[PDB]
Amino acid sequence: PPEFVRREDPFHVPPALVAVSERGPVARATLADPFWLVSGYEEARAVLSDPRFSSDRFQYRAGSFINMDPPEHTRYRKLLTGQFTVRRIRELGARIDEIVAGRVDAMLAGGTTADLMTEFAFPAPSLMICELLGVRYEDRAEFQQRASALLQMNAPVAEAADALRAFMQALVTDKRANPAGDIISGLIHHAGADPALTDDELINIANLLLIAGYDTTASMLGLGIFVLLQRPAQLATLRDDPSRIADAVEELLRYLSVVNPGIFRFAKEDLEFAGEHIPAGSTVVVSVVATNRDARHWPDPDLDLTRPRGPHLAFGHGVHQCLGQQLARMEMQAGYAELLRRLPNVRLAVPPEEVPLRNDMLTYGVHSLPIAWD
Ligand SMILES: CO[C@H]1/C=C/O[C@@]2(C)Oc3c(C)c(O)c4c(O)c(cc(OC(=O)CO)c4c3C2=O)NC(=O)/C(C)=C/C=C/[C@H](C)[C@H](O)[C@@H](C)[C@@H](O)[C@@H](C)[C@H](OC(C)=O)[C@@H]1C
Ligand code: HEM
Repeated sequence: PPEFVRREDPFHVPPALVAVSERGPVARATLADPFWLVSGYEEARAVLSDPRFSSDRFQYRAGSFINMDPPEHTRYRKLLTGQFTVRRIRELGARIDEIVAGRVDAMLAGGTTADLMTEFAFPAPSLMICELLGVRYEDRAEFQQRASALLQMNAPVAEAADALRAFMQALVTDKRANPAGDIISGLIHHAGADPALTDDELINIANLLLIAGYDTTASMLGLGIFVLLQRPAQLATLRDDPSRIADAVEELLRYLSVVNPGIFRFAKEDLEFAGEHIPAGSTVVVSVVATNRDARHWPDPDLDLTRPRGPHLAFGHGVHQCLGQQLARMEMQAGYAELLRRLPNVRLAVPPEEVPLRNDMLTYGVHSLPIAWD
């Protein structure tokens, strides 16, 4: 229902979500059939930690643990979390530091303008996923090609883009043959899997890591700059007080809420949660944007990079919180800092209302971002 998915601009919650949120923190709406929308922050964490609710749309390839419930979800997640070791995070963070520098090095070498999405926001997230999956330098062109084949937009799998699946097929075979330090190697060689992951499981996880971390991280990075460019006092705070970068990124996650139209749950059971009667199989969707703006939790919900960090729902809650949230944070922290610091007097190169937003996409963001500097 488009009125729930559409965002006119990023500084307001959609009027229809605001209408529903007025009825209740959890409130029925009509699809097509009634589903519920959660706009309350405590209510959201409550549905997300609640086990009467499923991530399986159909029940009430494989290895795709984001639509799985524990026990089965928990087996893969724990394999995935275990390979997210300190040694990985440290190396990936240094890679990430290198990545954001090369893209800015390339923007500055190019002239005084760029489209931010082309030259920084899609490329930085993309290259980090390369490092994560152990994609070699000579294969990144091929890799960057096959995965900007999302138009417009979102898809599992690729129905049966095998081209991407085919690339991942070769990579895994490669990894079994020659084990490096990447996430695919560890799962195969060092995650202690019993039973051992199959090629299909391994392919399906690799795509999910790209899919899950790529649009979201790129939409965050582009939209965050776009918002800073319209809110010059905020931009200065981040650019001028560089030690406050950890708090700023946490604010953009909460204010921008790129996950649109929200996190999805289904009721395994007939249930009553917060006074509502919910038949089995009914969609429950947590609106990330509305909830991160709950006035009961945040008296002032407007954007403040001055604000000290607290929890928000941009990365989900409970058993499925982004596996990638620490990598996304390092890239968002590294990437916003490098642009504001290295691009003098950065500004939009076209008027703000001319900028193209993604309202025909699941993940909220910007299509193009023309910018200038000096
Ligand atoms: C967006 O609608 C999804 C959301 C389902 O619920 C969960 C919590 O699980 C889930 C799963 C298992 C996915 O496999 C998934 C995928 O691939 C994408 C995006 C998801 O949403 C997010 O998590 C945001 O971070 C998501 C899942 C999810 O949230 N990637 C895609 O490329 C994509 C296009 C998903 C949705 C597609 C269509 C909108 C869908 O066909 C429509 C029928 C929707 O109305 C939903 C019913 C949708 O269908 C499914 C099973 O994909 C589903 C509920
Ligand atoms: C700002 C950046 C990001 C945002 C806003 C974001 C948001 C989310 C959210 C809300 C979920 C929960 C969805 C659900 O509960 O159904 C999620 C799950 C996930 N994210 Fe992200 N994410 C980001 C970056 C990344 C990155 C960089 C990765 C890198 C691999 C990634 C991988 C995943 C995975 C694997 C899951 C599934 C976790 C599970 O089901 O166990 N994400 N993300």
